[PDB]
Amino acid sequence: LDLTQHEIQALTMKYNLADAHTHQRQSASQQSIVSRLPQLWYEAEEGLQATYEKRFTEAFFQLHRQPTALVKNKTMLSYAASISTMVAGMFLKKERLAVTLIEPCFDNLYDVLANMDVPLYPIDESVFYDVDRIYPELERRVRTDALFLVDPNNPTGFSLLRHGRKGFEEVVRFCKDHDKLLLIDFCFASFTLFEPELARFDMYELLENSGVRYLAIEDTGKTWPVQDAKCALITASDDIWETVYNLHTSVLLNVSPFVLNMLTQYVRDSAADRLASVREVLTRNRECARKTLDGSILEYQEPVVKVSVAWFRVDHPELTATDVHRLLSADGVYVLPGRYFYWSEPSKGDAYVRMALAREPEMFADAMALTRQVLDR
Amino acid sequence: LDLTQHEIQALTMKYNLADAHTHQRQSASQQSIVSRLPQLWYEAEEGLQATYEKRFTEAFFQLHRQPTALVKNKTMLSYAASISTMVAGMFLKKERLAVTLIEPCFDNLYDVLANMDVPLYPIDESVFYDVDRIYPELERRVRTDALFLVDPNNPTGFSLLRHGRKGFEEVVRFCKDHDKLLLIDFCFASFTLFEPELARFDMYELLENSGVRYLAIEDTGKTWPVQDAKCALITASDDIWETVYNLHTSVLLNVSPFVLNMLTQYVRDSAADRLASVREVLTRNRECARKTLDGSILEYQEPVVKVSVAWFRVDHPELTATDVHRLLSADGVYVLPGRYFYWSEPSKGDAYVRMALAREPEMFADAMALTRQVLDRH
Ligand SMILES: CC1=C(O)\C(=C/N=C(\C=C\CNC(=N)N)C(=O)O)C(COP(=O)(O)O)=CN1
Ligand SMILES: CC1=C(O)\C(=C/N=C(\C=C\CNC(=N)N)C(=O)O)C(COP(=O)(O)O)=CN1
Repeated sequence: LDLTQHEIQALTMKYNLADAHTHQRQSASQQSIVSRLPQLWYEAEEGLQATYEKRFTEAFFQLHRQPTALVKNKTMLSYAASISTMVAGMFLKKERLAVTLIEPCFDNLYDVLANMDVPLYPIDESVFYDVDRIYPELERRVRTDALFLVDPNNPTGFSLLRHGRKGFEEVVRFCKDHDKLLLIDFCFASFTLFEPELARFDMYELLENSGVRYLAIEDTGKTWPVQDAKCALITASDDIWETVYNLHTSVLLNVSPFVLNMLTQYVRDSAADRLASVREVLTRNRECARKTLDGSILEYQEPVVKVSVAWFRVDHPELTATDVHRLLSADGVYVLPGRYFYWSEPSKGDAYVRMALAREPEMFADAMALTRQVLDR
Repeated sequence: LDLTQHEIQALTMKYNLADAHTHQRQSASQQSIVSRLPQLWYEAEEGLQATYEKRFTEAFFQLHRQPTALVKNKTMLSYAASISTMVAGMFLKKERLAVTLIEPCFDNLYDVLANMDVPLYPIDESVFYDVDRIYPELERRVRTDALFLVDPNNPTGFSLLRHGRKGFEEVVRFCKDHDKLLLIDFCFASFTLFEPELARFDMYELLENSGVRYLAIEDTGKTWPVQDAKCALITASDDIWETVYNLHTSVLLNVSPFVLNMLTQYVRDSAADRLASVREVLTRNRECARKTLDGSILEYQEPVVKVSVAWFRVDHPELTATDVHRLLSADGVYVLPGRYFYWSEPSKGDAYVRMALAREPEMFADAMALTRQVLDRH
C-alpha cells in the first residue's frame, strides 16, 4: 500500500482531500482555452512537433524566470514528473549511485526509485532550516554519491528560498566539492512565483556556473487545472547530458503536440494574470482550513511556500493520524495520513495529516465544516 | 543512437515516413469528436475518474472482442505502451529474470529493457512460421525464464494468427509446461480486427485458462490519429497481479480523464465503421508503396497482417539500408534503416528498410514518386 492507492479510493468520494492533483474548475479566461481546443488540435496537426516543444519550453521558463535554461536549450519533455524520475532512476542505476532522499516527501518518489533497486537513505528536512548549518550537516550526513531534494517540499511547503540564494548555494557548494550528483524536483516551484521575498531565482544559472552534476525536474501538473493532460521537463548537466538523452529517447519520442499547444495557452494565461487564478483558489481554501481547524486537534503547520497542500500535526494524547484518517473517512472526508510521507520509518508520520487544497472552494468549505464536526467528537 | 532519434529528425522533414505514430488527418466523423472537445473536457471535469477508466476499458475490449479481460477487470492504464513496458521491466528486474525477445522488433523495446539491466537474448521470428515446429523450437531456443513476443510484429506484420488459434496455443503450452513468464505486446492487434480469417480471438480466455504467468500490453496510439494523446493497458496473471499493481501505482495515479473520454469516442467511432477510416488510409498507402517500388532495389515483404508499417528487403549486391536511407534523406524522404530492428546484431538489419504508412495519402503518394526517382538513379 502507498499514498497513490489511498488517492485512488479518495477519487471515488465527493470530499476527496487526498491527491494533490488539480480538481478546481476553470477560471473565466481558462474557459476560453477550453473553447479553442478544436483549433488547438488542428493547429498541432498541421505544425511541426519541434515548434510546439519550443513554444511550450519558452513559455514555461519565461514564466518561471529561468532564462539560462533557454540558452542551454537541452531540456527534455515527458508525460509526467514520475516519468522524468524514472529516467533519472535509469541513470542512477547505470552509474551505481545510491540516493540520499529528503524525508518527509511524497512516497511515490521513494517507491519508484526503490522499485528500480536504487539504494535509498533518508535525510531530514530540518537539515536545511539553518542556512549556516546546511554544509556541515551535509558533510556529516550524506554518505551516498547522489542527493535528491524536493523544493518546495511536499507535504511541508518548505523551501531553501527562505534563505534567498544562499540555501541553494550551500547545497550546490557541498555537491560540487564532494563530487555528488544533485537531483532536484521543482514541481511545486510555481507557487513561489511573483512572491515578493520567495520568488525563485534562475536556478539553472547557479547549476551551470557551479559545474555540479545535476538533474532538475519541472512540472505543469500541480499548477494548472489541466485534468492531468500534462508535461514534465528534465534538464541535465552537460557532462551527463548525452547519457540521459539516450535514456530519455528509449522512453518516448514526443509528448502530444496538442497537449503541448494547450499547456502553452495555460502558461501564457497565467503570465497575464500573474498566477492569480491559481493562487486565489489555494488562498481561499488554505484560509478556510486554518480558520475552521484553529484550536482543533489538527494543528496547522505554516509552510514556507504557499503550496497546494496543507500539513497538520495531530495534537491529542491518544489519537494518531491513523485514527483521524479513519474517523474522517467514516464520515466521507478523505485526507492522507502522514505515515507514508516518512518513507524510511512510517511510524514517524503517525502524528501528521495532509490535506489537498487544489479544490473547488464550495466543496472544500463543506468538507471543512464536516471535518470540524467530526473532530468535535 | 536508436530509431527514436532517427524519428526525431524525421519529424522536421516534409516526407517523414519514419515513425509509426499516426499522422493522417481526421475522418469526417472523427472531426465531430474534435469539435466536441470542450464538451468532453467538462464531462471529465465534473465526472469521476473511475467512470472514464471503466468506459474506456469497456469500449476498448468490446472493439477488440476480449470479453474475458472485462470479466477479470484487473487491467491498468498508463500514458503509453512504453510506460507499461517499463512496469513490466520493473517486474522482470525484481524477479531477476532473463528475457528471450523476438527479433526483429522495434528497438525501443530492447532499449527500455536493457536500460533497466534486463538480460536480453534474441529469438528469430521464423521460429513461428511453421505451427508444428513452434514447440520444439522454443524448447531448444528459449533458455531464459521469460519470453517476450510482439504480435502482430513490428516491422514485419507477422502474426501467429496465421495459424488460427493454434500458434498462440503452442506458445502458451510451451510457457506453461516449462514455467516461463509470457510477455506479449499487442499494440498492432487492432489491424487484425474485422479481418475474415485473421481477427484476433479472445487472448485473455487462453491466457487465463492455461494458468500461465503473463503480462499483456495493449495500445491505442498506433491505431487512431490522436496526436499521441493516448493510453496503454497492461494485464497480469492472477499470481503476479498484486506485485504488478503495486509497481504500477508507483508510476502514476491516473491517466487524464479528458484523454480517456476523448479516446473512448474514437473507439466507439471505429466500432461504428468497422475500423474503415483506419484501414482504408493504410491500404491506400500500402498499395501505393507496393506498386511504386515493384521491381526496384526495395523488395516488398508482404505481411501476414495489414499493419501500419511496410517492410522491404534491399535487393542489391553492394548497397545497404544505411546507403538507401542516406540517399533518400538527401532528397527529403526519411525512412528507417532496418539495423536497429535487429537489436541483437544490427548489421542483419542493413538488409531491410521500414516505411510508415499512417500518413495523409496525398503526401504519401508524393513521397513514393520521389522515392522511386531517387532509387532509379542508383
Ligand atoms: C513534488 C512532486 C509531486 O508532489 C508529485 C506527485 N504528487 C502527488 C501525486 C501522486 C500521483 N501518484 C503517482 N505519480 N504515483 C501528490 O498527491 O502529492 C510528483 C509526481 O507527479 P506525477 O504524478 O508523475 O504527475 C512529482 N513531484
Ligand atoms: C509494437 C509497439 C510499438 O511499435 C511501439 C512503438 N513504435 C514506434 C514508436 C516509437 C516511439 N519511440 C519511443 N517510444 N521511444 C515505431 O516507430 O515503430 C511501442 C511504444 O509505443 P509508445 O511510443 O510508447 O506510444 C510499443 N509497441
